[PDB]
Amino acid sequence: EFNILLATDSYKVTHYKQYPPNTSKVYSYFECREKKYEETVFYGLQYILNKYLKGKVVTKEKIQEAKDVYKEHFQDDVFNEKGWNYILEKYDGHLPIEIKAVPEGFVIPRGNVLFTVENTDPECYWLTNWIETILVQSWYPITVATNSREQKKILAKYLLETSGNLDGLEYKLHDFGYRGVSSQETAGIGASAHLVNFKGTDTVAGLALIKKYYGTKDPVPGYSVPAAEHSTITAWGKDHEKDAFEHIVTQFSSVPVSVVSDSYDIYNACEKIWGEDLRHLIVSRSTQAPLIIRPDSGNPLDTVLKVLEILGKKFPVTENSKGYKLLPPYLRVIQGDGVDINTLQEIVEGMKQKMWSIENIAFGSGGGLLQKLTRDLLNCSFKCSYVVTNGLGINVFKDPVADPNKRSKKGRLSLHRTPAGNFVTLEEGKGDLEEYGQDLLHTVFKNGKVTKSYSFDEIRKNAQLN
Amino acid sequence: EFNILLATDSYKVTHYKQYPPNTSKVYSYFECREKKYEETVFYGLQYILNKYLKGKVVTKEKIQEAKDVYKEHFQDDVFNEKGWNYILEKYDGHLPIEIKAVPEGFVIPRGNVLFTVENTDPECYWLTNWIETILVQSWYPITVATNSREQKKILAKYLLETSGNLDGLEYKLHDFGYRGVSSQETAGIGASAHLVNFKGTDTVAGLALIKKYYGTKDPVPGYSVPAAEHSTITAWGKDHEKDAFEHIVTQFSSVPVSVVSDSYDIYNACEKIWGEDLRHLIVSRSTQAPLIIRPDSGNPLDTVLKVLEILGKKFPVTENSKGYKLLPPYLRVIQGDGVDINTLQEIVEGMKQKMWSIENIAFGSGGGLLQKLTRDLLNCSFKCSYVVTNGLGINVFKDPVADPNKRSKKGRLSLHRTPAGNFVTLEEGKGDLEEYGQDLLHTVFKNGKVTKSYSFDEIRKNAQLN
Repeated sequence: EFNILLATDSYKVTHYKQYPPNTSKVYSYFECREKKYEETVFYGLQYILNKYLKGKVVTKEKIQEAKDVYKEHFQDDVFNEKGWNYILEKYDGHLPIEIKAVPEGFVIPRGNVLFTVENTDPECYWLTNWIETILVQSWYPITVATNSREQKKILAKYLLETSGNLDGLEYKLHDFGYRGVSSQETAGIGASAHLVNFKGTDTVAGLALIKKYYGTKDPVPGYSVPAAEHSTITAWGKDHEKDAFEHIVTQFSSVPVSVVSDSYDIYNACEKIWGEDLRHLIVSRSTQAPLIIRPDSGNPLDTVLKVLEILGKKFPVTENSKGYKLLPPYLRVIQGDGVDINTLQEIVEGMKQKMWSIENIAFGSGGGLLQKLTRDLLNCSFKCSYVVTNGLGINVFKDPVADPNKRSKKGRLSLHRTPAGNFVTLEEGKGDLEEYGQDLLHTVFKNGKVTKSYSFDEIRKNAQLN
Repeated sequence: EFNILLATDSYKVTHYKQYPPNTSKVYSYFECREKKYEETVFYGLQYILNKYLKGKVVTKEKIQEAKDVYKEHFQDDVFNEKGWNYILEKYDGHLPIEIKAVPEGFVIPRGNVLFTVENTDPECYWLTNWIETILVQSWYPITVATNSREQKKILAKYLLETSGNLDGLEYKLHDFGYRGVSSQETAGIGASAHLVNFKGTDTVAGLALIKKYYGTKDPVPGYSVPAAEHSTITAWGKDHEKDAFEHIVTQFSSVPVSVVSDSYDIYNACEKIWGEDLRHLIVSRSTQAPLIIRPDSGNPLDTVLKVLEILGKKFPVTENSKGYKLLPPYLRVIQGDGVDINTLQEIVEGMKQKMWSIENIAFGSGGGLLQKLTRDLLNCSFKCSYVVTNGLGINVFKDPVADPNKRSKKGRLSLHRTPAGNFVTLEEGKGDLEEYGQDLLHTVFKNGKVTKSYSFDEIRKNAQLN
């Protein structure tokens, strides 16, 4: 079972001995520091609050377990047993902490307060930053949601330009990340963050998280279609790729079916197998049940373009009202190898140059979507901005000489709408002056209780494109 | 409660309808495909086998849960209820699977079989690749352990050259990755993989994982020391950095203490505060309790060299037997910002050129250690190599035209020792001929039971440097 006393950076166990004596308040905040990613989707905190922070998180046994672990870990009894015992006896193991946050789904420019953390009991000054490690991991759902939305922006731009509308945009980027992530828990968090912007996913773990922690009006937030992998093609034998293809499209004749086509020769498969041998089983398919050809190797741009040129000469191509080439509705392509934000841009631009509509293409992303992202990409940072020592409020900050970018905000913080309708973070408690409107940060956690929740439906609405 | 029926790529739910009719066996394997990183540390499978795969993993309730989820996810009743009911009834929910693996900790050259997976019941031919997604996530602990060991090689080379020995090598790279990873589960897995090579960690989650799934003779596999963060320094106010420093070193006067010194001006802190104002409190410390100065910003190489230059002029530097400069034993430096394998190399080489011993420095790594790694760094892949259809064994493989690197191995596989003492993977069942020794793979899992296990002590011994 999860023990919050063992869920921090080791050195934070020693910090209660490090703050100035007579400190009654520690107030800290999270931001995506300003320096490609001008605005961030705030998502994921509610998961953390519910799974890890709420309710009775301290027990006698948990305190003893932590005491025993840290004694060996440090070779010293530096663990604050008295401090944790106080929480257990006074608050029945509920954390005397207040967390205020921007509503989830909100799209906020870089360099703005996203959430704040503070202790509600002066004895628990040390607790604000104890829980930094747990809270800071919100960097991941934020970064996945943000990167996913930036890819949606690119797709929207090119789909609109080449077709004149955004029909099916929310299905243009499929989540293939399940195997390429670091853990089962990461799979769920990452997949749920992608589902803020899109509806197609192969990472089932995402659906259960959303149901448990957020909720949606629909039975499920995400969807998928039957698809072949290399094992289900290659198991038929080298000389029987055609038989594999035929069997699979016939098994799934009434639904969309994605068939990996690069097992031996992607170009042969498109021209000879799909384009000649099995053409009769493709042209008969419904518009609601297309064959989706999936290349999975080679240069992503070159392969997509060559596949489209092959299919264009084997199947009846039309020209839409924008002047771009369009494959028949029963035939589509998905590129799900080596796709990240950079290559996505490269492929759609290359397609546009070759006069191919983005209607023809869907993308799938694995490691690029859920794994190859770091805390430093959006400069996600958790820093103390305010303390009360000897009854006096002190505005605190770091400002490293060699990196002005690492300078942090001062004092009590609040987020506000500007007169032009943008966002501003007010520092040094200046939010109290009421010169701007209402603070956009709402209390979401107080004294062991989740005080404000958002459904996944609201989050999706908040995170919409303009 | 984890549900294995919902712990797979969505499309794998549809694969039982895709294999050739009358397929009784599907046999698959994991490798780190060939063409730095010439050899990989196999670590992490045991965690997965125990946490997710062993015992009764199928129940009536779990089948019903999966059925209802996939019905909505696919908008169709494609879920193999009949297949999973068979496993529940015939085997009491135990997976009819055999997994054979190389011993954990083993250092194996790229392009060799690391584990194999096969069904033990003809009815469950589809199960082999159902569990691909779960097993493939072993890429992560493999890659962390491998990258960690590669960094250890660099440290060993430069420590030996500048000092003449490897004393304290196992503490030269500290895990700071807890907040920089994507989840709590990832933190545990990654930290445990780092601990294969080193003993210093701030990711407490790693300790419990090792304790539960591997075991060690010591009460604890990893250790840490008291350390300051920016909040515990900046909380004192900008004009009181010296007071913060003095308080912290006096609180931890008999143990090692790391103090982040870059809050405002790293060079001022080193020269004026540590080097003058509080010098009397540093020179009095024991060899067992050094002050460890932590820069945390700027160019990692330039900052380390300047800090050492500063300290060298304020403190009594000696010259070791190899001719390299050595700070007094009560004074050390840790660089834990911007450290990955590339920058680690750059720093130690730069120190060597300026005649500073590696004894002086330790490193910490966060995102670069546990987060910024992908499945395709070591070309980790899970592929079917052998099937039995109509009672006939068939050698199976993919061989994409535009990427011969993605070519997979053929038939039943085995790992052998060559006459020169190296590793070789035999294909197409040729290991049966016994022209080499016995198969080096061990059955680690069979029919719901873990059949072979390794302690964390064994793993560390297996993964040691040459």
